[PDB]
Amino acid sequence: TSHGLIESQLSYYRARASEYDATFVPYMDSAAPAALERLRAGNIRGDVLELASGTGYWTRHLSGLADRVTALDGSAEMIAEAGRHGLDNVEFRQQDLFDWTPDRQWDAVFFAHWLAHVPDDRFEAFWESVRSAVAPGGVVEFVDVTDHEVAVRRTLQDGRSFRIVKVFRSPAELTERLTALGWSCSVDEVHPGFLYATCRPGPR
Ligand SMILES: Nc1ncnc2c1ncn2[C@@H]1O[C@H](CSCC[C@H](N)C(=O)O)[C@@H](O)[C@H]1O
Repeated sequence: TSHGLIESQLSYYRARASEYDATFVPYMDSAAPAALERLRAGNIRGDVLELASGTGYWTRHLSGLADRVTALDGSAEMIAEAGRHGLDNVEFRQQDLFDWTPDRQWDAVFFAHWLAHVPDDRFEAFWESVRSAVAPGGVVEFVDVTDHEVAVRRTLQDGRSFRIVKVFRSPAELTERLTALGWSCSVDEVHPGFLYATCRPGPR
């Protein structure tokens, strides 16, 4: 995967930030209760890190569960949108997640719809950075879509064209891959098409 692809994908979300919620909210509505049940199940506690926080759809929920949230997104436009929620215990930071190495640790790491934007060749390095971010006894949870070209082309009507990574991975694929990377995982289809995963890092 090229930097061109990574930048294109990020640029798409920079362009979409102001209209993101109008699309995302009704998209997520049916699966939201099942996802929120797992989110509130007791692992999102203490100091929480969110990756690819977007408009703060999940950040709003994390803020209510955590003592403090650090929320990272590559788009300043997204961070600006996320500020609308007025969450007092959240620090937003602009960060390209493909350049990211943490300099502290958190009790829980959460991301929604992020992993499917991570191509196979960047998967291991991403999980190495996540591993470093997890405090002793910490946990990683995530939401994504299952599957039952690495990227899709999306062209806006003005002509802007983007490539966006779309690698939906099954519960079996995710469990197998994360096992291979030294994690223990439970990945469950909480609503048709939608997965919730809980992951614990092994000794290495
Ligand atoms: N290279 C990159 N580094 C950090 N964030 C990136 C990125 N490429 C895309 N993103 C962010 O990934 C998010 C994808 S959409 C998912 C947003 C949110 N988690 C939700 O579920 O609603 C966008 O907010 C986009 O800005």
